[PDB]
Amino acid sequence: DLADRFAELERRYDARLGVYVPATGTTAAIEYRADERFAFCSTFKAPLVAAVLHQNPLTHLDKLITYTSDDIRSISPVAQQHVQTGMTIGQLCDAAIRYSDGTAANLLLADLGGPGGGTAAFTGYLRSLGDTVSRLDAEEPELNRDPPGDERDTTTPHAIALVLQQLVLGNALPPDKRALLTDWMARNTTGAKRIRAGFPADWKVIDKTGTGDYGRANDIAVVWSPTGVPYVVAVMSDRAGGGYDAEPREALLAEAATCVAGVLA
Ligand SMILES: CO/N=C(\C(=O)N[C@@H]1C(=O)N2C(C(=O)O)=C(CSc3nc(=O)c(=O)[nH]n3C)CS[C@H]12)c1csc(N)n1
Repeated sequence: DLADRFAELERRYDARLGVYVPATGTTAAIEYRADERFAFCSTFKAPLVAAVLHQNPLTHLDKLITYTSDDIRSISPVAQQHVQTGMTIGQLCDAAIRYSDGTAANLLLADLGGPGGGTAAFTGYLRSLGDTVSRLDAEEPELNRDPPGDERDTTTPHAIALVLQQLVLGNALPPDKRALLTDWMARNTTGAKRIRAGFPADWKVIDKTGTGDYGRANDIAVVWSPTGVPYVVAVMSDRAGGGYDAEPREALLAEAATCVAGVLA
């Protein structure tokens, strides 16, 4: 049925596809390799912002953090323009979500403190939401480079979709803080050609992307039908058959999204 098209898309692009849509009151759950482990990549930056907000009052957003050029390890379109001025935590939240800024994600992890530069505290945050499967061990850019089969810095479409459901649709955050997280994801600038490109234009899409080596390309989203019904969609992919230098395929994540839309309609 639907698993034959996902398995078909896997064949067309030479990839491994993981899909999960948590069931609503009227629609059942969509699952394709939903419980297989995939690599977080940049998708952790969205629930990471929720950890910082959950721990501190809104006044913490105005605290300024200064850094040096030696701290810039990865793609950081915004952090590279502020080495002399510094950035406040709120701006680091903005950069980490809407621009996938890697340095801003590393600084926010250090704000969580603790061993591993904050990775153990971040894993602790996911456990508080009920996720006992996911784990973050390294920072940018090392967390995108773990070999296949290595369970470090991994999650599942099942686990990540339910985490995002609580932050956007649930009560994981108070309403004022919940408003800040959704707005940033709503004005994200990196996902134009993935889940957004698969749904019709009159469906609202907010998302956070992820990309790494071994052809890894992820997108996590909450979408709204024209009538206003919300759905959470997790799509993850890798192409380990082509090794470290595998080229990611954004078209695979658009096709899979369209398949999901034809079922939810
Ligand atoms: C939703 O994204 N769509 C985009 C897009 O990527 N736009 C960006 C976005 O959100 N932008 C923002 C900002 O962060 O506010 C800005 C702010 S840029 C900026 N403001 C400052 O105050 C400053 O000191 N320095 N800089 C550089 C404008 S473009 C961009 C787009 C590009 S072409 C097109 N048709 N759409």
